[PDB]
Amino acid sequence: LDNGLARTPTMGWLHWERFMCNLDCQEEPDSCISEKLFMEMAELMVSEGWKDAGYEYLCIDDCWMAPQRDSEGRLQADPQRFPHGIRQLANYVHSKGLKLGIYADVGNKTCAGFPGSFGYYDIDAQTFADWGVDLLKFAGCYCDSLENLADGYKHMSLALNRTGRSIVYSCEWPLYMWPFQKPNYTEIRQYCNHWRNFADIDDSWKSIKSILDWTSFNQERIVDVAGPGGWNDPDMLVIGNFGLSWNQQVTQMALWAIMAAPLFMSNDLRHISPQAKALLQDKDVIAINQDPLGKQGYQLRQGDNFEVWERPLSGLAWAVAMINRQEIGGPRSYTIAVASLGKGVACNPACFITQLLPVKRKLGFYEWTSRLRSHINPTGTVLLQLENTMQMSLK
Amino acid sequence: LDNGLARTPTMGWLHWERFMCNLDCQEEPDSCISEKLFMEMAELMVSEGWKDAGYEYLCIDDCWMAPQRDSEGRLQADPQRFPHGIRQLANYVHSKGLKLGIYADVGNKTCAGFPGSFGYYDIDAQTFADWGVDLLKFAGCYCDSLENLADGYKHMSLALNRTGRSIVYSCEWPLYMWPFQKPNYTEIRQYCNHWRNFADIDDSWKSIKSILDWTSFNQERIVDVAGPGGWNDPDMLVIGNFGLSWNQQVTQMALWAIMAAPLFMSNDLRHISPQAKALLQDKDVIAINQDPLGKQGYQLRQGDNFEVWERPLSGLAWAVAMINRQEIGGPRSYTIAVASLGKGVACNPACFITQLLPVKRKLGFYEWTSRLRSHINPTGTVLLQLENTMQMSL
Ligand SMILES: *[C@@H]1O[C@H](CO)[C@@H](O[C@@H]2O[C@H](CO)[C@@H](O[C@@H]3O[C@H](CO)[C@@H](O)[C@H](O[C@H]4O[C@H](CO)[C@@H](O)[C@H](O)[C@@H]4O)[C@@H]3O)[C@H](O)[C@H]2NC(C)=O)[C@H](O)[C@H]1NC(C)=O
Ligand SMILES: *[C@@H]1O[C@H](CO)[C@@H](O[C@@H]2O[C@H](CO)[C@@H](O[C@@H]3O[C@H](CO)[C@@H](O)[C@H](O[C@H]4O[C@H](CO)[C@@H](O)[C@H](O)[C@@H]4O)[C@@H]3O)[C@H](O)[C@H]2NC(C)=O)[C@H](O)[C@H]1NC(C)=O
Ligand SMILES: *[C@@H]1O[C@H](CO)[C@@H](O[C@@H]2O[C@H](CO)[C@@H](O)[C@H](O)[C@H]2NC(C)=O)[C@H](O)[C@H]1NC(C)=O
Ligand SMILES: OC[C@H]1O[C@H](OC[C@H]2O[C@H](O)[C@H](O)[C@@H](O)[C@@H]2O)[C@H](O)[C@@H](O)[C@H]1O
Ligand SMILES: OC[C@H]1O[C@H](OC[C@H]2O[C@H](O)[C@H](O)[C@@H](O)[C@@H]2O)[C@H](O)[C@@H](O)[C@H]1O
Ligand SMILES: *[C@@H]1O[C@H](CO)[C@@H](O)[C@H](O)[C@H]1NC(C)=O
Ligand SMILES: *[C@@H]1O[C@H](CO)[C@@H](O)[C@H](O)[C@H]1NC(C)=O
Ligand SMILES: *[C@@H]1O[C@H](CO)[C@@H](O)[C@H](O)[C@H]1NC(C)=O
Repeated sequence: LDNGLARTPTMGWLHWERFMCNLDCQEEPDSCISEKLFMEMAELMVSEGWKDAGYEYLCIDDCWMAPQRDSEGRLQADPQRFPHGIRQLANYVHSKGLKLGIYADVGNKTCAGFPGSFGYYDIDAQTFADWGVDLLKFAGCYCDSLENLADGYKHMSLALNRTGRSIVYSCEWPLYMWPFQKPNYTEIRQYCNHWRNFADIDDSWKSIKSILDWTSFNQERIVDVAGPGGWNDPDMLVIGNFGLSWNQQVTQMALWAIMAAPLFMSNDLRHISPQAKALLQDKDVIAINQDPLGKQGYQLRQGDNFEVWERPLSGLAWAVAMINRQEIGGPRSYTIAVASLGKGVACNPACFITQLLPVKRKLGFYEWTSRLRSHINPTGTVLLQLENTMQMSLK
Repeated sequence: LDNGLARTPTMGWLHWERFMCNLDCQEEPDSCISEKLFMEMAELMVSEGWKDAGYEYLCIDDCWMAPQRDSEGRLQADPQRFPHGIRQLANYVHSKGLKLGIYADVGNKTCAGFPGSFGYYDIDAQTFADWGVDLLKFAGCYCDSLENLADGYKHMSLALNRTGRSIVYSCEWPLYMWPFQKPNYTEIRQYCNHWRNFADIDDSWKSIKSILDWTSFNQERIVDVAGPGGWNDPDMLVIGNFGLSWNQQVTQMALWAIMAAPLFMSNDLRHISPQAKALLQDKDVIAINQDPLGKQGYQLRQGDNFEVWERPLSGLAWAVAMINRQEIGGPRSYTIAVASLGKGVACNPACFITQLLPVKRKLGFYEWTSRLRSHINPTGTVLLQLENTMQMSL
């Protein structure tokens, strides 16, 4: 979407995976979907270095709305969970140097059953803009046809544009066309800053594998369409929660960087381990994700339960991820000819290789004809950055 | 099996899940299947308190033997990787106060392709006993018929007995019987100290779930057959490796205790986190697994992506495990009437409840009519011990 936004993948925090649709503030006030939850996350995004690392969008997902629209046909924030309203929340978030995301649905209801935006696109867009909303995640539940789906996504895009406010537009458009209708990504990209292609992530390694396998399976269709202003969205980072081993967390962080994915954490910033914090704030890995060239990576090869992915970067550099998909045994040796990497230009005549994950380590100079040996933990990933030696010497 | 062994579930260490069939001592000397690997694990089993916690059997799995039998038809320790032989290794292990486990296969080959024991049951049994072997894991690969399968497991059982040496007998009989017909567990119990029922575990939450779901689905067939001398074997503990979140590791430890499972760790004792060590060595959880009554637990109820399991213990006590199977969101509250637990006798007229996992905490006294509320992490388990107040006052 040509709105000057998402020139690199959007980074922030989104409540959904970790907090879901918890409406019980009586029994669980510290985990219910409430203004207090978001104000606390906003404070910690500043104080715990998240904003500094690049995470700037504090985003509300489903279940913020009151059951009905007001007498002027406007969406309402829930009166008891958001008693001070969205505007005051937006002001609070802005005072921290952060941006606010909100959620709506193209159909008659949100996925959780609250008011949908169909028939109210213009009113809702103007409502969000006036509040100072900076991002909209627009979901595709409760839509009677694919024609109405597409039209609704386009209408809301134009309506947001007409407000004159810069608002990141995140769409679930192509997801709802799966598996029989092939999305027109040229069209989707014209209207959206990012788009969900695949089913919801959850707190499991199985879901991460499924997203990676569906991405690589469809990579010819989707990789080249991504770029500054329009990204493939493989869903939230779930690092720091309950269902992932350390190696699986490393794999998600590495691969979301390779995929030029928007980076929306869904976790509890009040209760997150130092290790998970350090991984999510990894300066070098975020720099790969945020690479200005904005070319999405891809799976180069797979076999013997190993996967090699790579991403072209600015300065003729490359990021390379090697995944051990064998879920038994110990750290497993993997050897690759560097000549196979980066279309055969990355290490011609030579490259300098730095390992970034699971630990940072300068590996040295590798000539065009040489081989690279790594040991990779089961379900883990080794992430490397390759610099072509001619680029290095030249200023 | 009535050999006086495995009166409580066997505890030890087994190489397979972590080290597999690594034969490359040239490129990977620290992880190849070699005498040095087992000697190092033996030292650490003592020095790091594993033996003291109850882990006493140091077990060799597949890929210890040479490609061929010797001219006397004996299995041979691989000459490059076990140059000093198994006898010397057994002597070394015994000197540490530990017991040695070894591996063979009922069919023509082991699963990795090494010589199988078919046609050699007596020779192999005598070979093992002479060496000082204390446990045999007997796998079911490359067996052409169900008759040869059953007869082979029976033959080896009797052959080990005939040596006069006490040897724990671990069988894959029901597992290899399953793809064809329901096993006869009465017969299996007669011949085996423990038996593998289900597919191999690996370093994944997926495999743990599959084992639990298979066990709970088939619990009517298998729970009551287990007891002192003969246990259901849901495979190795994989805590301390690569593929499990902390919550998933807690779940495995808790449920292997509920299930009265043999506890064979498969991990690298040279490189194990303090957290994983403390869980695997948890004295209260091990005491549940090792409960002298030896009655296997079971799934009590299931629904709303929660599972409740319980195990009767000696002295009118109960272990209760609550699993959160919802793999999204946060810690989820689960409430149960205590009158539903322990067939309604656990907390009549009251019980004292202590949480053991994920952290140890006394919860208090609960009347028969009361409800217990717990918050459980996604893929995690809360493990409780219930003590009846009648028993406490006595
Ligand atoms: C509503 O829709 C309209 C029409 O699509 C949209 O107008 C577009 O806005 C973008 C972004 O502001 C314009 O793109 C800019 O064009 C100018 C002149 O060519 C450039 O100088 C800009 O360069 C930026 O990006 C560079 C890197 O690529 C940076 O180095 C530099 O610093 C600049 O930031 C940029 O390319 C685009 O021209 C218009 N399109 C048209 C046809 O008018 C408008 O923004 C939308 N409004 C809202 C509120 O959404
Ligand atoms: C080869 O197979 C034979 C026959 O299957 C097997 O002989 C059996 O050994 C067991 C265990 O030693 C015997 O059971 C014991 O019998 C004695 C005497 O009657 C009892 O004292 C024991 O009672 C309990 O008390 C012990 C407390 O110290 C406990 O340790 C024990 O587990 C009991 O709870 C016990 O019942 C059994 O009598 C024989 N069976 C026959 C038919 O002789 C033999 O052990 C096998 N040999 C090898 C080397 O494996
Ligand atoms: C996918 O959508 C794009 C954009 O709507 C289509 O490309 C346009 O095609 C129309 C004619 O139908 C032309 O007027 C425009 O010039 C095209 N725009 C661009 C930017 O290419 C494209 O035809 C669609 N692809 C398919 C196969 O349906
Ligand atoms: O309600 C917010 C939710 O909306 C979308 O997901 C809808 C449903 O998708 C799957 O069926 C999933 O199993 C359910 O949990 C969920 O209700 C959206 O894709 C999500 O990201 C989220 O915003
Ligand atoms: O070779 C030792 C091994 O033997 C048995 O497992 C054989 C194979 O079973 C499955 O196909 C599995 O996927 C493989 O990893 C495995 O090699 C036995 O059940 C194992 O415990 C182990 O002893
Ligand atoms: C919403 O419901 C109305 C009335 O049933 C229907 O006409 C309309 O097409 C629906 N909108 C969508 C996008 O499903
Ligand atoms: C082993 O192979 C021989 C020769 O093919 C065969 O007679 C025998 O039945 C096999 N044994 C088993 C148990 O598979
Ligand atoms: C199991 O085998 C035993 C022989 O040890 C036999 O007595 C028994 O009838 C079998 N069980 C059933 C119910 O088929």
